Amino acid sequence: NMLNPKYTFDTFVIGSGNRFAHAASLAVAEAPAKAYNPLFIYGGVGLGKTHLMHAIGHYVIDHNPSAKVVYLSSEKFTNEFINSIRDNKAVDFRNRYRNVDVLLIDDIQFLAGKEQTQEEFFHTFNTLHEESKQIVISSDRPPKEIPTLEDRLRSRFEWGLITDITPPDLETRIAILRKKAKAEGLDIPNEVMLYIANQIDSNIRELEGALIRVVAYSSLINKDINADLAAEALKDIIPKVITIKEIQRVVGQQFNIKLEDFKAKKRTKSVAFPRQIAMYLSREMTDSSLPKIGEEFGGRDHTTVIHAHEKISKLLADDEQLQQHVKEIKEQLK
Amino acid sequence: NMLNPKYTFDTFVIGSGNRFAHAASLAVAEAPAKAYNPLFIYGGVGLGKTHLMHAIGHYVIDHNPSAKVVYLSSEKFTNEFINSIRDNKAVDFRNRYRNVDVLLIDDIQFLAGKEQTQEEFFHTFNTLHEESKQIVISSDRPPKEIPTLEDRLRSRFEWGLITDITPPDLETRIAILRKKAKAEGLDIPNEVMLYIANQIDSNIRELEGALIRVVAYSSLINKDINADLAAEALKDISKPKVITIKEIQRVVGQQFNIKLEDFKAKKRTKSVAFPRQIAMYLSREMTDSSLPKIGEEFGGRDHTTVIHAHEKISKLLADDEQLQQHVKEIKEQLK
Amino acid sequence: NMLNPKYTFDTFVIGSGNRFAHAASLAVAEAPAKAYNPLFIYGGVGLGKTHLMHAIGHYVIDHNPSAKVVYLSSEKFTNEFINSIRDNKAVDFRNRYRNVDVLLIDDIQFLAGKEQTQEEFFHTFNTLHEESKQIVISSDRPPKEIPTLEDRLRSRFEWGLITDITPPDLETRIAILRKKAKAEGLDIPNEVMLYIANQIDSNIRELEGALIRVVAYSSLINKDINADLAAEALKDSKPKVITIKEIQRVVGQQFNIKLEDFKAKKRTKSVAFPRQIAMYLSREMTDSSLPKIGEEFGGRDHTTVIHAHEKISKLLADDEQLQQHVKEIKEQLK
DNA sequence: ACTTATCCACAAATCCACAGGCCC
DNA sequence: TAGTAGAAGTAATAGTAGGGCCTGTGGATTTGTGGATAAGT
Ligand SMILES: Nc1ncnc2c1ncn2[C@@H]1O[C@H](COP(=O)(O)OP(=O)(O)OP(=O)(O)O)[C@@H](O)[C@H]1O
Ligand SMILES: Nc1ncnc2c1ncn2[C@@H]1O[C@H](COP(=O)(O)OP(=O)(O)OP(=O)(O)O)[C@@H](O)[C@H]1O
Ligand SMILES: Nc1ncnc2c1ncn2[C@@H]1O[C@H](COP(=O)(O)OP(=O)(O)OP(=O)(O)O)[C@@H](O)[C@H]1O
Ligand SMILES: [Mg+2]
Ligand SMILES: [Mg+2]
Ligand SMILES: [Mg+2]
Repeated sequence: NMLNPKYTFDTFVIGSGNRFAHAASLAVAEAPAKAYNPLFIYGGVGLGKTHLMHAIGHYVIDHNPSAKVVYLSSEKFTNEFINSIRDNKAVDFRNRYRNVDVLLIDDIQFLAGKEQTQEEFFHTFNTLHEESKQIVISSDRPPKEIPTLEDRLRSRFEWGLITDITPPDLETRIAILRKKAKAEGLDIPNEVMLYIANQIDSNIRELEGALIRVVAYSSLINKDINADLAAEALKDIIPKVITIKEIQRVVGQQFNIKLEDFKAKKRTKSVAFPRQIAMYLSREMTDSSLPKIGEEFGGRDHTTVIHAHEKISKLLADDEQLQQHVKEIKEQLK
Repeated sequence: NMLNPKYTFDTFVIGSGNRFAHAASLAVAEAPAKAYNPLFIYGGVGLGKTHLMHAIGHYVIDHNPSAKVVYLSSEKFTNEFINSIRDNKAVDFRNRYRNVDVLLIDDIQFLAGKEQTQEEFFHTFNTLHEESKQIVISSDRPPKEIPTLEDRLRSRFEWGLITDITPPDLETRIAILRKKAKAEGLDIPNEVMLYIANQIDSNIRELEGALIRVVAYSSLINKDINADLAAEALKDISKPKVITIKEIQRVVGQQFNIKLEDFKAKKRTKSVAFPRQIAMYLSREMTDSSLPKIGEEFGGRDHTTVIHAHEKISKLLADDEQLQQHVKEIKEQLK
Repeated sequence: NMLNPKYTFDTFVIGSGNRFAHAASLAVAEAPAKAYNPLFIYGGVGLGKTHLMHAIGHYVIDHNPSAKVVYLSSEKFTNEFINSIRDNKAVDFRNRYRNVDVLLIDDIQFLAGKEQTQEEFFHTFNTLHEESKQIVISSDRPPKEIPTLEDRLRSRFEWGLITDITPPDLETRIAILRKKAKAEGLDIPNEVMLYIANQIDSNIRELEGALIRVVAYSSLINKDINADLAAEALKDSKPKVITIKEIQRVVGQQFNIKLEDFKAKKRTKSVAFPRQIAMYLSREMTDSSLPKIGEEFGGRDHTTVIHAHEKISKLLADDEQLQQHVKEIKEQLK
């Protein structure tokens, strides 16, 4: 059907960032339409939302062959809705999508900006919840911050349980890697898994891609996977914390001035202008507080910091090659 | 069909710079949607990405006549998408591009700056991957550095297997010359191909152009192909070593027996300044960096000092054949 | 149509400096899209490139009346492309220029700098090449020295065969003056033949212009053509085009500075004063654009030329010597 | 003690993306 | 057996990439010019 055999509760590795979502989803799977009817789950990219939805559908269909579970995306929903109302066959669209025992609608944020598709989904939600049919909704952002969503639809989103998924930590990253390797059926040393999980922490997808690249490169070189071969396979794939000290050093380097005279009390232009540019960069790049940066600037007052920042912003608002130099400095810092 | 009969896995030549991509493409063509469902090949220009895409298409079509293999470039995708939007046949566009066993989309970087087409390709990718359909994506730079690409699409690109093509080796350039000569069915002595391969190193396209020009000039003059005729034909036709300041000061320090760190020292002695003055001269002569940067590389020395040293060295070499010879030797060493 | 019938494969003669291009073009005409599919003819002005392109078009259309052969200059291509974008007829533009059997594009050099049209020409090239169509391109310089040409388009240009056109020699001039004499059906003495052959060598357009002048003089004088009449006709009535190269070479002759260093980034006063003088003179007596002057002089900005002209005007508004020298050089170049 | 080579402040020729007005 | 004259109809999408440049101030910026300064002789 429309579900994924690889996406099930057994393949899901439970961790700190997905324990709550997993438990809520498992409750919904065990007691459809009776425990948490409007379930809403949101998170980042490559975190397990569609995996969890397919696991819910798999569990319900496995335990209840007389269950009409339908998984779909928001894009497919709008496509089918508009096609139906263009073909003048809307009655069949309604008949299909109001009689589902479980509705697993995905990436609901796509509905933002489509007023009539939002209205049709609103009526679909009302009809499905009025008859005790399970509703699971997935998003990338909490329902509050989905734009162009009406109060009615948002309030239906918020009626039941709302969960969240957080990026995974090291232990569960290594656990996911071990599970994927064991499912594939190859023995990989634990040092390789630790190496990969350390040097790629973005989501499942780049982690899986790194594992696939390691395996493919090792198979090509017909050598057993080790830490050095994994390093060579991931040489071409592999952010830094910005530091006020590093910013000052860089700016002083470009603008022909030493390091010890940043805290000097000299008011010469040739030193003040690079210092003002460096402090403007620190203000508009780092989250460091104004008292802290002033302390790093030899105890300069917040009023003086304000005046220098405003002067630099206004002066840059009239020219472009200072912006070019700032862009070059930022590229160097990256 | 839309595929090239010239591009095939047979006509492709395995080199050290493309063995990985050839193996990945061959495995994908042997087992579509079952080995590496999203496959992402990136590299330089004229390096053999469309060759591999057409080769995969040919293999899949030949080994499965009933499979729908569709090859297109990014600009064709955008043109057809926008045309469908204007003509209200977007349903036809979706039904055409969401129901293919194998999709082969070329030069995906062109989508940078096309937000609606990026969304449409995102959804097409999602549908094809859900339905266990093979997707092959081509580009010149990895998805990390394609600008204005949504993180969802980037994460999809990074999901499967990403492989790269690197510029060809001398041996494989000679092999490509041999293969092309055999394909067009005339014989060329080995030294001519060796000369062409040594002289031309950018990508396959310039190599093919050089071979075509040599063959055509030989046919025109009605004389047999040799090294002198090849040179005459190619009269007007493995890396550009970009200079760097650390290299130039390393060369001058090895020439005049001064350590690296002392280059940033404040000493004003003659035996220190004169190498530094000629370093200023050669830096301004060769590199495109500003005199602010030339003062950066010596720990913040003034552009005025740099230019004063420059004109001093110019005046010196105006009457110093020994200095001219030394600077020429420095140029030869750095080149 | 758009093809000049004066140029045809019959009236072109195998010269010493153009036999290679003639043979390549003839092979292309005999076997379109099969022999040398991307054809690239680079050479000086008035040497036979347009003649060869028109001959190729004539041959292909004659031996295949159903073939779609289109010839155009790059100016027309750019203008049509821009107007298609402006009027939202870009679909019609693409339909016109991607479904032709043979395309003959003229003067590809000045596309240098005009971006977004060398991407549409890139896509047109790729469409024609993949659909097994024929492309002929004309230029005044080898592709490796066409400025601001993206590496992909450069590789596309160099993928094919490159033909060098050399200025004609004595025998070629003699042959084509015989050709024009047979074309226009008048008889001239061998003395005038040799005269016009050997004492006139800039380009064959100049040769034809001298022919026209001699014919007009003979018709006006109502006397038989002879060496004395030819010499009297060619003693000197033409407004010379004030070119940037002429201006800069006059400036260099007057100031003792070479020409190649004008491309150098060096901007000492002794060479910057002649540079800004040349910029002001070009702005004064050239209809050419300041960005074109900058590109011919190192790819500099138009605002640079504007500032140089403003500074020169300010200087001449105060110093009489500068005005006198400017008047002297203007009279010299006039 | 002075003058000479060297480093730094300062002003001007130059070059950048950027506002605008055609006008197609 | 040879058979008549039939009306009043809805609520509806999501939607693209794009042209140089003729001009033209504003302002950085990257230097040369001049001045300030240590030293060494
Ligand atoms: N905890 C986990 N354990 C195992 N696999 C996981 C886990 N979290 C995510 N994954 C992997 O995520 C992959 C795909 O991610 P998924 O589609 O579930 O997330 P998503 O990007 O949030 O979803 P969506 O498609 O709704 O945008 C699956 O193949 C699955 O193996
Ligand atoms: N081993 C090889 N690798 C690459 N190209 C080869 C090889 N052997 C022959 N060629 C020829 O050299 C040309 C270079 O490949 P290709 O044209 O695909 O470069 P590309 O820049 O990747 O193409 P595109 O720009 O369309 O992506 C091909 O047209 C091909 O016919
Ligand atoms: N080598 C030549 N021999 C004889 N005639 C020539 C030669 N070159 C140019 N001509 C004459 O010039 C005319 C047009 O060709 P020409 O070389 O002027 O094209 P062109 O200058 O390249 O034009 P464009 O710059 O528009 O491409 C022809 O009618 C031809 O008589
Ligand atoms: Mg989702
Ligand atoms: Mg490609
Ligand atoms: Mg021309």
